[PDB]
Amino acid sequence: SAKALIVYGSTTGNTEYTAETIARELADAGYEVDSRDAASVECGGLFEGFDLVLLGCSTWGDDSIELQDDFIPCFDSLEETGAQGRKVACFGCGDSSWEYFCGAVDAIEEKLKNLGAEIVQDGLRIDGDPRAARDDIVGWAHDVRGAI
Ligand SMILES: Cc1cc2nc3c(=O)[nH]c(=O)nc-3n(C[C@H](O)[C@H](O)[C@H](O)COP(=O)(O)O)c2cc1C
Repeated sequence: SAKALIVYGSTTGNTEYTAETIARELADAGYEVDSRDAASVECGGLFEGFDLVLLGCSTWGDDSIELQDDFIPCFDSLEETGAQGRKVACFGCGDSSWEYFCGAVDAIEEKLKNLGAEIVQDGLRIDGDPRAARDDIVGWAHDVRGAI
C-alpha cells in the first residue's frame, strides 16, 4: 500500500517545487512516489494502481477562477481517472491578493467528492514563494500520511 502518485499543474514552478517537497517527504516515510507534470499524463485510468493520489494545481483567471492550463484536461475528464474510493489530497500555489485564494483547490476537491474520492486532508494552500512555506509543506505531507 506504498504507491503514491503526485500530479501537478504549474506554470512558474511554484506548485512544482511544492510537489517535489511533498514527494521527498513521502519517499522518506517509505512510499514509492511517482511524480508527474500534468502536461505529460493521460487521464484515462490515471490513478490506477496508486494507494494515495495527490493533486497540485495553481490558480489563474482574468476575472474568474481558472485551473492551470496543463491540469484542465484531466479535471475535465476526472470521472475517468479512477477516483471512486481513492484516497486523495490536493495542494496548490496562489497569491492572497486574489479573493479566491487557491480557488483551483476548491474546484478540484468539490469534483473529487462528487466522484466518490476520500479527501484525506483539507487542501494545502501556499501564498507566494513556496520555499518560504517549506515547513508547512512538509508538515502537510506528514499530516496526509497520518490520516490514511
Ligand atoms: C491572471 C492571474 C490570475 C491569478 N488568479 C489567482 C487566483 O485567483 N487565486 C490565487 O490564489 N492566485 C491567483 N494567481 C496567482 C498564481 O496562482 C501564483 O502566481 C502562483 O504562484 C502560480 O503558481 P505556479 O508557479 O505553480 O503556476 C493569479 C495569477 C495571475 C497571473
